[PDB]
Amino acid sequence: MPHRTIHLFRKGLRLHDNPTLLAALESSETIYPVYVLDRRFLASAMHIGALRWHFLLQSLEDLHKNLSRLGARLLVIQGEYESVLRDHVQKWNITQVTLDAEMEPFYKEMEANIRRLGAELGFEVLSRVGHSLYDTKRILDLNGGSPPLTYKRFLHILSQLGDPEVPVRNLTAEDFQRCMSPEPGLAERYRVPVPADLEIPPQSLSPWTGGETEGLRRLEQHLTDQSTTGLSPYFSMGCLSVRTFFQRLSNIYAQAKHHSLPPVSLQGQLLWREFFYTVASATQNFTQMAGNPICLQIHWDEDAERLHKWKTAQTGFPWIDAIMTQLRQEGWIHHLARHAVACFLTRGDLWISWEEGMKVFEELLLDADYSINAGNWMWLSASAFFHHYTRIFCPVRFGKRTDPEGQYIRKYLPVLKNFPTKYIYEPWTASEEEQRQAGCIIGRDYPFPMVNHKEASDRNLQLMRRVREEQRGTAQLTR
Ligand SMILES: Cc1cc2nc3c(=O)[nH]c(=O)nc-3n(C[C@H](O)[C@H](O)[C@H](O)COP(=O)(O)OP(=O)(O)OC[C@H]3O[C@@H](n4cnc5c(N)ncnc54)[C@H](O)[C@@H]3O)c2cc1C
Ligand SMILES: [Mg+2]
Repeated sequence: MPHRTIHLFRKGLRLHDNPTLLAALESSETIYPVYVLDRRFLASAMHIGALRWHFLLQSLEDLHKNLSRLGARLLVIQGEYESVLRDHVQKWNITQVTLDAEMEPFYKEMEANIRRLGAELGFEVLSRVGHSLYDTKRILDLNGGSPPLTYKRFLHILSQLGDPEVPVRNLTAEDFQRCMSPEPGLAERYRVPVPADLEIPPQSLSPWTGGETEGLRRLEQHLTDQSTTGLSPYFSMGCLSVRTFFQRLSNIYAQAKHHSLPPVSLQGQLLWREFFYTVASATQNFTQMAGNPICLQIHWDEDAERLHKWKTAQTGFPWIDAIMTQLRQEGWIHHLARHAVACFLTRGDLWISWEEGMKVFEELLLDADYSINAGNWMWLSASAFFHHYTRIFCPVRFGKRTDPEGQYIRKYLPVLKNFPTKYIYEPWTASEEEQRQAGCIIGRDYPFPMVNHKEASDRNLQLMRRVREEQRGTAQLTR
């Protein structure tokens, strides 16, 4: 097998079900498994908070450990991807560059640029899809060329397509004997960087640890303990294959003689992911409002202070602030916690663009996912997909049903930990003497509520009603 190959990890930070890396190994005599840490590209294309960096560095360290166990290595190269490639195609006499075929426009532009560079430097470019359950083009083809815009129509198309794609085989030590992974000269240049190298606090205090190893452990541990799986960061980073997880769930359904539906329900979660991936792959301007053909055009308020309070857990609604605090401190929050804060920010209370919430979630979520994040933010703002706009989450009462003593609030907002339960969700209703007894003066130690919920939601309902009465055709696209 003739090629000398660089495999570029972008997502797909895993050795199981990695079709591109497998294709690289099967076509090559020499391989350099590379992660390019390109601060300029990342600065131009995304927003990445400290917890996300920690999770990435952990996933890269794990990939390096796992590659090393097979007699290979991970090479982390810090630089601009085009200049890195020009240098190392020369250094290593590269004839093929492989990379996962991601659907995100910034990854597609990178891929386009690498293919142009290949035509110039003399390397072929090979990419395989490892991020989706289905061949997205086949879904579009069955739907007439456009993406299904409802989950119902999506499931109808999938029922014509059949089963998802199956995972490819695991990589073996024998793969790296047939296709050698040479130790480059100056191999210290290619170490996974430590947090200090990224100007980031050295201690990761998120209960999540990145990497394929932990993703697989969690995956197997969830199937043993059985609250959701908590696997989203691993799917978003590609430490875990959705095709592998889907098939694992099919295996359980098979061993239960088709009598266990909880694995089927969980497969449905992956199908929601596929739904948004499919819409996102074929919709112009998917991650913004303007120019987005499925998105209601809503004159959201430009109020950076309102956004600032929401982002920094200073809304004065403890349920909202506790959730935003968990997001900031841990990088993951439950699906319905995301509903609560996203509705509050957008159609419910603050009337701030879903684009701004999306960007905050992008910075803070370990599982930040281009397609999922935008699709769900359009959903939670009733900009597309969701149409029950008279239903607004109550930032006080929703948590009361869930957690009447406010243990979650007391955990994430310790300033409120001594508030009697009758005030824990609305501490501004306590008398000043009760505030003094709790050791927490509202407006000083914890803010007053930034809006009157009833007034704000009343006003926003009227605005949303006008939008939907005027933009009927756009609303109907996703109904
Ligand atoms: C405003 C908002 C923003 C969101 N942003 C993201 C994001 O950036 N990344 C992300 O992975 N999820 C996002 N979600 C979806 C959802 O909240 C998370 O996928 C889920 O909380 C992850 O927890 P889990 O892995 O335990 O999920 P499980 O219930 O165990 O689901 C298994 C997997 O299915 C997928 N999935 C589950 N729910 C959804 C959904 N509603 N839409 C699409 N895929 C889904 C995820 O890959 C998840 O890991 C967002 C939801 C909202 C409302
Ligand atoms: Mg679930």
